[PDB]
Amino acid sequence: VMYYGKGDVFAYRTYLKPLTGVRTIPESPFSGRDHILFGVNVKISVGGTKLLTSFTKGDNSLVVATDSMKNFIQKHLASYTGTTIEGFLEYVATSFLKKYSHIEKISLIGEEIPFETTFAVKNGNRAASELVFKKSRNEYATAYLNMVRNEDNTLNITEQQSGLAGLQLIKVSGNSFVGFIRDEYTTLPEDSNRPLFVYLNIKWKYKNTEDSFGTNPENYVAAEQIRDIATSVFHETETLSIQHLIYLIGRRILERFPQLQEVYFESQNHTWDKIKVYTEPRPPYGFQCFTVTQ
Amino acid sequence: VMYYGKGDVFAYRTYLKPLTGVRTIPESPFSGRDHILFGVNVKISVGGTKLLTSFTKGDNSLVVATDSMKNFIQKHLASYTGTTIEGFLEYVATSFLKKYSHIEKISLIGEEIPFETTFAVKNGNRAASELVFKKSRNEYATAYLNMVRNEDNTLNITEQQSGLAGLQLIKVSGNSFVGFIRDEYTTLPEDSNRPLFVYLNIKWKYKNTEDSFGTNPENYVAAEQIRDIATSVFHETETLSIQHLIYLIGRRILERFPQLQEVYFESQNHTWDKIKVYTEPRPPYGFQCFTVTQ
Amino acid sequence: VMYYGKGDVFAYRTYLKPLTGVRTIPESPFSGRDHILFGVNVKISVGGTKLLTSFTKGDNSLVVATDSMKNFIQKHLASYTGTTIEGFLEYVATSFLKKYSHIEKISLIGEEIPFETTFAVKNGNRAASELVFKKSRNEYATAYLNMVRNEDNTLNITEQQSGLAGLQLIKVSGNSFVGFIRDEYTTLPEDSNRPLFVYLNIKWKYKNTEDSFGTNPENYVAAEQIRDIATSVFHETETLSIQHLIYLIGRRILERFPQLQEVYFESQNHTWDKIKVYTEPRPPYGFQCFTVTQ
Amino acid sequence: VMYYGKGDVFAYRTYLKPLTGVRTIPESPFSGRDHILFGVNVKISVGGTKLLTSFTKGDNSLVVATDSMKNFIQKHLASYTGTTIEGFLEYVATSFLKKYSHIEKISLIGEEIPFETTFAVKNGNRAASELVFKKSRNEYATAYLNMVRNEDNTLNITEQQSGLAGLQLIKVSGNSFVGFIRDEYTTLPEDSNRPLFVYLNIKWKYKNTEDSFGTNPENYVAAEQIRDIATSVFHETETLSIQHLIYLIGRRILERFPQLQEVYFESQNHTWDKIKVYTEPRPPYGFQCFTVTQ
Ligand SMILES: O=c1[nH]c(=O)c2nn[nH]c2[nH]1
Ligand SMILES: O=c1[nH]c(=O)c2nn[nH]c2[nH]1
Ligand SMILES: O=c1[nH]c(=O)c2nn[nH]c2[nH]1
Ligand SMILES: O=c1[nH]c(=O)c2nn[nH]c2[nH]1
Ligand SMILES: [Cl-]
Ligand SMILES: [Cl-]
Ligand SMILES: [Cl-]
Ligand SMILES: [Cl-]
Repeated sequence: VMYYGKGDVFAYRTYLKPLTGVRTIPESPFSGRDHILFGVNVKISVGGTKLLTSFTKGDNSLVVATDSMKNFIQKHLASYTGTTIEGFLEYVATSFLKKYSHIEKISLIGEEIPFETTFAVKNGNRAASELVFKKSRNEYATAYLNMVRNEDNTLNITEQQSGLAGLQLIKVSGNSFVGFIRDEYTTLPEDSNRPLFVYLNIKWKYKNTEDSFGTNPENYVAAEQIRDIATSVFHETETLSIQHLIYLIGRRILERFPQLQEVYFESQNHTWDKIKVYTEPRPPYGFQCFTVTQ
Repeated sequence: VMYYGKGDVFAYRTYLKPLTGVRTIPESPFSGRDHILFGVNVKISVGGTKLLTSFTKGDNSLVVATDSMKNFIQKHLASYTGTTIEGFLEYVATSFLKKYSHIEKISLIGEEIPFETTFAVKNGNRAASELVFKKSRNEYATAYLNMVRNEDNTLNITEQQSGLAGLQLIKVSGNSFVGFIRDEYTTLPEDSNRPLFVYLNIKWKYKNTEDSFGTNPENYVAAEQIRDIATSVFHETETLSIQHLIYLIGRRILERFPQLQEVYFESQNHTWDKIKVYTEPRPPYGFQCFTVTQ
Repeated sequence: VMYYGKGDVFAYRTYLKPLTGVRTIPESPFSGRDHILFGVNVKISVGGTKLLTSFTKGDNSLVVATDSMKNFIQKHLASYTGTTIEGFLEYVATSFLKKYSHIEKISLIGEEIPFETTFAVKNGNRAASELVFKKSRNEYATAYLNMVRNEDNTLNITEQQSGLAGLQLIKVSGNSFVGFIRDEYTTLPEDSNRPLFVYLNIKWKYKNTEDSFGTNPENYVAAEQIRDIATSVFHETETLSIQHLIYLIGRRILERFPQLQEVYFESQNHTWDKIKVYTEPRPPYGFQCFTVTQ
Repeated sequence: VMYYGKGDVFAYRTYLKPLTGVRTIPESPFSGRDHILFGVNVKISVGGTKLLTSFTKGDNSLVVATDSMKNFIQKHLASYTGTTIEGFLEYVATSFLKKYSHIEKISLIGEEIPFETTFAVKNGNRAASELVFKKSRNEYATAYLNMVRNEDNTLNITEQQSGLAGLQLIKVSGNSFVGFIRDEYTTLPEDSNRPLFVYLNIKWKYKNTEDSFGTNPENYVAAEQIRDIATSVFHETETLSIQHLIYLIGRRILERFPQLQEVYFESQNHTWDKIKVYTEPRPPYGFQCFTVTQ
């Protein structure tokens, strides 16, 4: 391995081009993003065989300073004319490889920094503020992009993934976990009605990478919509396990978005202990990792 | 000082008596709490001169185990018939001092563990779920109560305070900070239009402690309403400083809620640096502490 | 309440004047600090009736910018000729009140950012490096100072306190907790031999505040010595409770340091659950608070 | 992907068999581990085609409860007769695959929970305590193991890696970063003498995975020794970049330990800003990733 880069490149932009013209689904009222306030946390990694001597000899001649990568990202958020974090990453990646010919590969991660609307009274009525926003520490959208320079100096995207991270959902009833193996290592009682509490990280990949950019917004899959599918399916389902639940969420996602190739889940179990009153469990947490494919 | 107790006593209760019959204000649509899911994090501290030898001699005869305090709190959440965290603390405090005659003082802190509603499609339409909730890591209500046993075994509340913690608000324009002292220690440029980003912790005290319990809900002051006042005032105000803003929020709170005696602010400045694009500042943060009284 | 200021003012200084000539005690090898690297996290709070209109009118005329306070602290670390965090706080406080006549009160907290020595080899001989240090996230020294301007314009230290924070000690055997109250709320079994795990925060006050500055190092009480006293007493004692333990630690501190007036403890219980193998408990933690006086 | 398991399985064992007979090197005083206290944080992931219906049909028949996996790990720590985290992972993995024939693959991560020795005095003499230990939140050893069941029912380790995580080192002088690319995105000044502050995560792989277990202790590579090599090389080197430094650390490690096949570095740059006094930078951090092979 041989890479270097910059992490935690925060950048906040006001009045990005709004996202509109999206295609709706029954589970979600989502109809676009105002983009009055747009924040992203970017990580950039770069590689290339010409970087070897920066390690083996301490030769910095071909080293783009990581501070300069930070400047690069922040400047490009100012000039970005698109509507999605996915499109922003492509803009940065393409621009970076065009600028720095000795770099052979670039990886980017972008995490939304979410803000929520607030309300204010003005001119006699209470309404959504166009000025004041609440920083949210709950779920957030993510995007990943990897781009390579080929021998002929053409650029190719080699991997793209979008996601939703930090979703924490508890369903107070209508969940069971029974029928599991009962042997000499088992002390967990069967439970026909538990308040299942899951952490969900959901990632999806498009059949066609272009659909991720938002340039034809009707083909874009919004994290907001994925969130609403997850909550609806959780509500609808008499769950038999977390495994059972996330398969069903995945199937619904792929049904609602035929342009997707696959969905990947990372879930954690944080269900409370019963002492109706419950309390926090000991630290160990179950987890599940599962891919659903078209 | 001589106290001991238990912290991080999480307790989650389903179907607490709903809070309704509240008195509305223009800034807030708040009309009550469903209490399908009610979570609280309690810290309990107890004192009394009869605890001395548990320190000086290692004599545990009069020691209520802190583990037993945790059991006490969780059991009382199960039996609580009221509608507010403030009332829960009074219930716990009175009960504890009645049980344990050698304890002279008890302090309680209760922090709301907030959950947000989610949507689900059932029977043809999308509607708020009565089963699935989203755990929120954003702002949360707080309550504080101290109670003492007098010589005649009567119990008195000696301090009560309610609050709202973890409110993080950014206003993208309509904020200035100019005219401050410019001397040999000053490098901060004057700024006629900054995206002021404040953390707010707001605490209020009632003229009549009975009003905090929710037994006559029309006299209760809800953290939700306080939150909505803060966002409204922030929006309305061409801020001149954080100091200026929190005084105005305080004045409005006291105007809307004549039954309050005072409001106390702890604010922090987390305003982004301009590189329109902004980024995270260095770690040092400004803060302000201010009390507004009727 | 009416204060404002700056928190998380990190400042790192190289080659501070070394602390030397400290009176040693049996429990500790500590004799001083080389101060090749000296890190502090400072919080400054200031008050004064002349600050009122900065809140009530948005008048910034007598506002020292919190950014400027940060500059003030960092510039004074560069000029500081003393040898302790306690002395540094006094230097900053006195200087600030001398500079800004409209300020009546200043409160300072200083937390050590600790660094540990590392090994390097020269001529086949391994010894402590004078260049490379390890940043520690374990225990750290603290200092507190409050200074006020009197009506006759004299300056007075109204409160001073030193401390040790973040000490986490586990004793694998030789600890009991038995004989506590057993009633309807008690589920905790008696334990004649538990691996007591305590978090300790220890704070001391001097009879004479001048002794805290270290200008006469024979009278200075180092956090390192307090640490070594705590571990020695823990080792020596068949503990009967945390309450029992911290009283004995306090007595030993006051015996070793007659120049101290009091020692104040804040302890927490994080003892593992037994399944010899143990595991982490549920989140609730016991705590104790106790002052021992000379 | 199709896996599930348990994370944050903390387990603390007293009086594990001591690690003895480790070959000492000039950079380090390390000669073994007393293992009076032995703490590990384990993550277990398992897979197999037969787990499919637990996802697709909600069939729990072949589900080992994640709670049971926790029980399995903790019971095996109790019976483990070896001397290393690496060996413990092998013990758990082999045991688990022997028990559960429907499981085709198991991945294990083990992270040391480190404790440090403390001092105690008896009859006027200070020595290391055999009873009281200090929990450390600084650097810690890691181990990774992946094991699979083949078609002929033999078991095979497919991946093994050891490591040192959480090392934070600052060298106060003797570091430069100059000669990097200066173009339209470069604002970083060259620095001929910076107080380079690096976070290091170092991982190594053995030529023979058997050497990782410690059964032949002369071939075991201790994380403590890797730490002391890293600090020695940092001290000795006039660093030209972090890239330059980690290459040299890697080369020294492979020189000292011919039984190793590779060393992999993940570093981060956290160097302070100069205001001699320095302060914390803005959040963005540089990072470097490099593999040195034998
Ligand atoms: O949904 C669940 N899946 C599991 O694998 C499991 N194991 N314990 N509890 C569990 N719950
Ligand atoms: O609102 C503000 N108040 C202050 O006191 C201050 N100081 N620097 N910036 C500031 N902003
Ligand atoms: O040392 C202890 N003190 C206490 O007060 C306590 N309560 N539960 N366990 C305890 N241990
Ligand atoms: O050691 C460094 N490597 C880098 O790549 C770099 N970029 N900015 N500063 C840096 N320092
Ligand atoms: Cl689970
Ligand atoms: Cl400020
Ligand atoms: Cl306790
Ligand atoms: Cl860097």
